[PDB]
Amino acid sequence: ALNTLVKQLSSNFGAISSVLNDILSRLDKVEAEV
Amino acid sequence: ALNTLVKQLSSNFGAISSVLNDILSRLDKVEAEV
Amino acid sequence: LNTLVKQLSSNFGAISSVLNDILSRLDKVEAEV
Repeated sequence: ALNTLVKQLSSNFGAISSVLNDILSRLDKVEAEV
Repeated sequence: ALNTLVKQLSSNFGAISSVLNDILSRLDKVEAEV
Repeated sequence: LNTLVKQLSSNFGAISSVLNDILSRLDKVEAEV
């Protein structure tokens, strides 16, 4: 159903944001060490 | 309605592509320094 | 909503693939600094 899809999408995008933020923070730290 | 959802999704996916591209670009550069 | 769901599945699969490649590459650089 539509409402279920929308909830799934919010969870997916939330997880993607989390993973991207972790990557960005780690990449910042590596860049600072070169 | 559906049109609103599709526009929101399109915007979300565009932002994710932009961020991924920036990360890939930055990773390429760091890999060259280590 | 079959068409949209199929498109979304494809997009999310591609994102997971790209994220995995990034995480692998990031792990290696962290080990090399």
